[PDB]
Amino acid sequence: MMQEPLTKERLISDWNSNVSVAVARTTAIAKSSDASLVQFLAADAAATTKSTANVLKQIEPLITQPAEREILDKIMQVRKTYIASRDKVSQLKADGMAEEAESTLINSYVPAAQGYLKLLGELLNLQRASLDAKAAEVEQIESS
Amino acid sequence: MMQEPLTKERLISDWNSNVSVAVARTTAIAKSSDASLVQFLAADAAATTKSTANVLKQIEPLITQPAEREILDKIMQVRKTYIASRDKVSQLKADGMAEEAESTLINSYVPAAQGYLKLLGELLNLQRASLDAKAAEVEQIESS
Amino acid sequence: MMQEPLTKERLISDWNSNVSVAVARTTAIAKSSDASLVQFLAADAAATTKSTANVLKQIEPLITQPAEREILDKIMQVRKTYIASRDKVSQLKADGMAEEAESTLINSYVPAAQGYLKLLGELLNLQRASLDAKAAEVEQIESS
Repeated sequence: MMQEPLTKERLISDWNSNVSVAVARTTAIAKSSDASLVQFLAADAAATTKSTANVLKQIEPLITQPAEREILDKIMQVRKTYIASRDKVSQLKADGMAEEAESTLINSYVPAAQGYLKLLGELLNLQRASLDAKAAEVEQIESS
Repeated sequence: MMQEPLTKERLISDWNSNVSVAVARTTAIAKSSDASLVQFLAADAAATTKSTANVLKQIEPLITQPAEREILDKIMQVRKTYIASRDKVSQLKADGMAEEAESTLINSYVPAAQGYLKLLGELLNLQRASLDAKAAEVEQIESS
Repeated sequence: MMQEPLTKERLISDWNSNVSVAVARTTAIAKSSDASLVQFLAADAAATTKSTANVLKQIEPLITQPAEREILDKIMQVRKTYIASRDKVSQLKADGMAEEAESTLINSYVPAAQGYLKLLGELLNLQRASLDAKAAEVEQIESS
């Protein structure tokens, strides 16, 4: 049928929403004074990264047109920065350096995540225009 | 094969279980004294609502018989009440009014969630009877 | 195609990662001094157990060769021990006996979970060797 544009929109939408939960999770890792919860949240981030990477493996072959591939390569670049700083706040907090963890959260993590979110937004909007275009086509074929 | 009654039972069962986690999550949002965790939990509820709404989009077209459609429309009505009060405790807590957040949790949220859970239970039990009926049929066809 | 060895590796990998998040979750249940969060975490474990059991239902029929079935029966045995002690720390903590909850965490839970993780590791590595073997075969057929 026409389930690939649908799947792309669904996956990218979930990706956009998960990043926004992760931003608050990272904030709790930096600011929370409950050590065993910080450990649990860091473990959960360690698993979410795997589920995300699997997702990226899934959508990679589905994004072929120029603008979407430009945005996706841009997200792949910024995501390394994002992970690097997120893991730095996590490692800093686990090592008893909370003031520097919070500092890295404000000076590096939030800007990198903000760029990440902007690129996910642009990707989502582009994919919506693409989805409506594909729909108008599939209807122009099922009709005639 | 006969995977639609199976999928309906699986999805409704997960829905019933997720609501029960959400009830404890909302309780933590009202009662916890860890602000950054409250922020993380509220963000997580914001994403779970999306995943749930997608689910409802999925099962909607699968529920066609009378009793199940009556129960499902009843759940759709009570779910607005549920979300409204859950978001109210969340907004009250984020705005520094914790006593009123806890009060809304006891006076509005728990009753609305209780109704929600009862309707999910009735839906699940009905779907189990339906699943065994469909199974007896599919076996009556694969046999003969 | 050849998506069953792929699915087995994906599911077992996720299983291995989820157990590692659960170990930190159980630790937070024993050590955290935030009662409403402990309640939320226990509810979340109650749902994760269901999602896991569904998974085991899924892979059961997919594991047929001798070594993998030996490892899987071993995991099924150790998982009862694991759940029993995890639920014991959870029930002990909910009942106001935190010192004994932490004690059960060190003396029973961590050893049982460690055995669990070792068996998941052996299963994963075996499934990777199996996946590459199946790949070499499928290529030996698509070629010729």
